[PDB]
Amino acid sequence: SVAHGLAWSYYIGYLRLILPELQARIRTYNQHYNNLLRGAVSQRLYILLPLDCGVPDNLSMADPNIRFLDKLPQSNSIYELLENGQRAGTCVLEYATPLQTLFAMSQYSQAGFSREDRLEQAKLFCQTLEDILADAPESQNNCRLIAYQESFSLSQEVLRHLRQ
Amino acid sequence: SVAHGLAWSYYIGYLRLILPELQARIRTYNQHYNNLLRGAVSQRLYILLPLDCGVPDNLSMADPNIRFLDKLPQSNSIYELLENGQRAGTCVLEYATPLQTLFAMSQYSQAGFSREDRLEQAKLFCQTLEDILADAPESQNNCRLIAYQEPADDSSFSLSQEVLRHLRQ
Ligand SMILES: CC(C)(C)c1ccc(N2C(=O)c3cc(F)ccc3[C@H](CC(=O)O)[C@H]2c2ccc3c(c2)OCCO3)cc1Cl
Ligand SMILES: CC(C)(C)c1ccc(N2C(=O)c3cc(F)ccc3[C@H](CC(=O)O)[C@H]2c2ccc3c(c2)OCCO3)cc1Cl
Ligand SMILES: [Ca+2]
Ligand SMILES: [Ca+2]
Repeated sequence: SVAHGLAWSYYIGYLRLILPELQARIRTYNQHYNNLLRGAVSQRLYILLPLDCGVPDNLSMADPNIRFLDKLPQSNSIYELLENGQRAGTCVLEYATPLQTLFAMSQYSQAGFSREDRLEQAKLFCQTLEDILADAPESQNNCRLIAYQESFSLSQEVLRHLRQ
Repeated sequence: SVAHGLAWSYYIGYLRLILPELQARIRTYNQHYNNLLRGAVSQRLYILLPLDCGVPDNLSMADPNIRFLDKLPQSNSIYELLENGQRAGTCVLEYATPLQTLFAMSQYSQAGFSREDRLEQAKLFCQTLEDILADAPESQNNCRLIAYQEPADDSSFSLSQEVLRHLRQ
């Protein structure tokens, strides 16, 4: 099961290191860099987990209601989320980039990995990641996993989690 | 088994992309960017796979007989290898950095991952990675995996000697 190792790496080699000082980085942005009125960036890292493992080049080509806003200071990006043609939220948003391995494996004949195998691994990755973060010290209330399957709205998917 | 996913990621996300173009990068370097009165860099990517999963940050401090030379142009580094205090070879050398996950996990109480669990996973990583590269198109004659278990006795192993043995083959 390839997902097991991907989810551990994602956590241990990345989340474990960026999550402890994430809220301070958002706090600096809100207080000193934010030129947006009433639009404060949310306190959590929103992680996009598409079950089809399709990670685009840039986030905005996937949805026109997701617009790049700034780089989070001190590798992370801030986006504005549109609802009804208006800014409905602002957050630090990204893809769980280890999903690229599952998509690349499904695209390599010698891996013997079908689309059905990919979907199962994608789901397994999400569940293993949920279990790791649940027992993780630095991941108490600063991380949000947005798992989804696909006119679909990626912005409406993020906004529901933001409202939570 | 954490190793299965690490080995696939290492290959599909990295090796598959750098190996096809590697020999041309070394050729250009040797012809246009290398110092005249010095050794030509070897044509393969030498990958260090320590079974204890200890990746050293700065490779030049793991062994004093391994000295940084230059960056390969167009993320890869060139090193000189010393034998008896003299330059015995030059190559593009690196660690299989996904091994860092196995070491970090062994250092995290909540992972329930022992040293014995880590050794088994490093073994499976090497085993999987070898099988992948064996059937892989882009791995022509441009990649060598250097797997090594450091023996209890410090006097019976040298990292530079380990690399030079592969370089000579
Ligand atoms: C489709 C392309 C563009 C080829 C791609 C992109 C990224 C990745 N990566 C991963 O999937 C990956 C997987 C992990 F479990 C941990 C970290 C990464 C990282 C995640 C990241 O960089 O955001 C990465 C990866 C995969 C293999 C590597 C590596 C990095 O760095 C050098 C060693 O091998 C893989 C592919 Cl197939
Ligand atoms: C000990 C420290 C320093 C904390 C460490 C260092 C590297 C890594 N990485 C990996 O182990 C890793 C594992 C993979 F399967 C593929 C690619 C990577 C890459 C390999 C590389 O960068 O050379 C990486 C990794 C691991 C998780 C990631 C990521 C990158 O990029 C962003 C997404 O999550 C992990 C740790 Cl624990
Ligand atoms: Ca010893
Ligand atoms: Ca010693």
